[PDB]
Amino acid sequence: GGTILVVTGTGTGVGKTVVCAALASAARQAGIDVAVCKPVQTGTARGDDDLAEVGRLAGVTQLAGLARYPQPMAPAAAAEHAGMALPARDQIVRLIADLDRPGRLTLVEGAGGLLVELAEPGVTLRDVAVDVAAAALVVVTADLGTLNHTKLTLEALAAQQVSCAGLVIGSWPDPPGLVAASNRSALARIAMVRAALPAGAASLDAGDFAAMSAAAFDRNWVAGLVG
Amino acid sequence: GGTILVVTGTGTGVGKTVVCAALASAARQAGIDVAVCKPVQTGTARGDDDLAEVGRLAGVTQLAGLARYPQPMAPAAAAEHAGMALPARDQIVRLIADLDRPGRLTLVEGAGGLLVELAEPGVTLRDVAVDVAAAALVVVTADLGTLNHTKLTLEALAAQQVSCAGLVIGSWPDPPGLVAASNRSALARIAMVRAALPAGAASLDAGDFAAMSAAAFDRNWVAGLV
Ligand SMILES: Nc1ccn([C@H]2C[C@H](O)[C@@H](CO)O2)c(=O)n1
Ligand SMILES: Nc1ccn([C@H]2C[C@H](O)[C@@H](CO)O2)c(=O)n1
Repeated sequence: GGTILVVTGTGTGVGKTVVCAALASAARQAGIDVAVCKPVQTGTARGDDDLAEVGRLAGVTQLAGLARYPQPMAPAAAAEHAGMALPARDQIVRLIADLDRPGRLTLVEGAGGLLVELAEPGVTLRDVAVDVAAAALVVVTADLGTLNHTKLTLEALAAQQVSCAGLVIGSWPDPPGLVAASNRSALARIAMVRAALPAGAASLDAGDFAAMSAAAFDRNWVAGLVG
Repeated sequence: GGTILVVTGTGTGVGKTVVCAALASAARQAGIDVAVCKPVQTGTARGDDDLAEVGRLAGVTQLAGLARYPQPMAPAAAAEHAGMALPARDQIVRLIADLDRPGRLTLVEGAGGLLVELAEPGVTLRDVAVDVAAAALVVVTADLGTLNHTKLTLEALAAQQVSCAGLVIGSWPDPPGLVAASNRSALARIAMVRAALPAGAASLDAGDFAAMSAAAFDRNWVAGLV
């Protein structure tokens, strides 16, 4: 098959959706075919739709969803509130496998955190990554407390032998404060920092976003993602 | 000896120092001798030297610390920026052991989160918890993302066989809201929820904070700590 990458965050609201789009844009521009998969989407009643956002910002059209829940809560609670159930583990793995093919980069966007329950019982994005032999791209902040959260996530990945594809600082302030710069240097000693996306990237139009995305990642790294 | 109990958070700003104070205040009202050790703290020239806050709210007098950095950063970064190394694993552990005595609950308050580098090289509060044979009490939010962070912390505790003495919701909002109501229930399915402390408790005077604290914890669990 191709290259499957799960995109997860140290926490909720760290810019993970925008990272998926930036990476998708950079990969499309290197001539890589990109599919983006969101197995579990919550907060639809509030208008949350990360697949749609990825399409808006990066012009990706191969966008695969599965479970959508109205309330902006953790999937287990959002499902319970709507009188629905969570998807089965193999339903998630099947959705990803249908997209996977040679020369394609498939991004699997988690639902707010590596150990959030996506399927019963206690099945997480980490178990999914094991099933489909995916590495994990970890989206992080530059603020106080990021080093603990990142190290917590990276330890959890290694515990099931899920390779870490690297870190992305989801939102990098201009200008960088004293705390941010120090945290960035510390983040780079823990794992590779593939990119630090400028804040407000979600406001750029299709041209500026594509340009932002192209400059943000190392070309050699993106091209090296799929044969 | 007595009971050594580390108090760690899932992040910064979750109410951990207020929780340390509340447990101390509850344990004091149960007739238990309490010491609070915060080996390293940061962001002092910014907001509160945390040992003093525990004294103010809880009246603890055995307050032990080794290092204070003014920058609001994790210890390693604050010490890097200061040009002044962290304490050593040995002094942190010896400091704590020398506080430990029968009939005494010694609370050890981490700086930030469990895997924050506390003493060089790369010694974390998790390491310290092993060397002093202490269980870990985990302070968590009720907000979105607490289940991820709690599960991650409990996994990091178990990976070095550090027992978990339960969870405290550091700040319980009013009114709760849908997520917080849900997370409180979900948290109880991962571990024992020892207490949920009302938001704004840091502003209480000593008598009100002591009343809150006695009501917040189960008397039987507190008394059983020692
Ligand atoms: N580089 C970034 C990262 C995030 N965001 C926005 C998008 C979301 O609305 C919120 C994080 O979820 O912040 C942005 O504009 N630019
Ligand atoms: N139950 C609580 C927990 C925390 N805080 C305060 C203490 C700190 O000032 C801030 C949390 O970092 O909020 C509070 O007032 N009541």
